[PDB]
Amino acid sequence: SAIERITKAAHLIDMNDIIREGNPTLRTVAEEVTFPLSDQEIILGEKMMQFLKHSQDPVMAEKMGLRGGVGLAAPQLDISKRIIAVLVPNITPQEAYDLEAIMYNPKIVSHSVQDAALGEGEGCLSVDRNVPGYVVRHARVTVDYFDKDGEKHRIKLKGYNSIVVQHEIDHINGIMFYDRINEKDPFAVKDGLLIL
Ligand SMILES: O=CN(O)C[C@@H](CC1CCCC1)C(=O)N1NCCC[C@H]1C(=O)Nc1ccccn1
Ligand code: NI
Repeated sequence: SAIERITKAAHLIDMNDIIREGNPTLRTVAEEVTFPLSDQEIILGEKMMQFLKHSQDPVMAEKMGLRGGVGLAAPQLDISKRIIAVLVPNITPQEAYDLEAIMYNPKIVSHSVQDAALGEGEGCLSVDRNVPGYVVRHARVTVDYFDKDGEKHRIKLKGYNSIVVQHEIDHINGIMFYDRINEKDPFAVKDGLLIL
């Protein structure tokens, strides 16, 4: 299985572990994890974060053939579990990362009326092509999740962090970024939509 393969001590996640469009796992609703977590579920989250860090190191990324990424969801590894990792760099920054988290069973429990979209659109490590347009999301979200120790966290996100976490939560619900582009005018700006 993918989880057995990926959670070996020696394994480094790379693009050959990341499934692409067409694989039905990307369109399936992922299963909640139960607590306590298995060792494999803990290691998996750690391996996903290690992938993100490798992908943001230009030297390592070049050596491993990685596309640089800011989030990853377990279904993208063919693992239908509600586990995500997010690593959003800060834009000379005092700290490297705006947000660094491995989240188990993440859930949006509140959201703003205002919407938001990245001005440059979105891409996805599972999508080997460009789809232009504003990916319409909630501007701000309150997210509950559990950490690898089983502790519950409630966080509030805005800006880029909010977008990234919603992209990954979509993956665990079988949703892809282009599902949220307006089919009639990909660059429409509706009332209450904040373009970032
Ligand atoms: O499910 C998760 N994914 O599909 C990986 C995606 C997640 C983000 C896309 C937009 C919102 C969340 C991802 O990270 N990207 N999209 C594919 C290739 C580019 C890459 C990216 O934005 N890279 C980046 C940006 C700034 C700094 C460093 N790297
Ligand atoms: Ni994606």
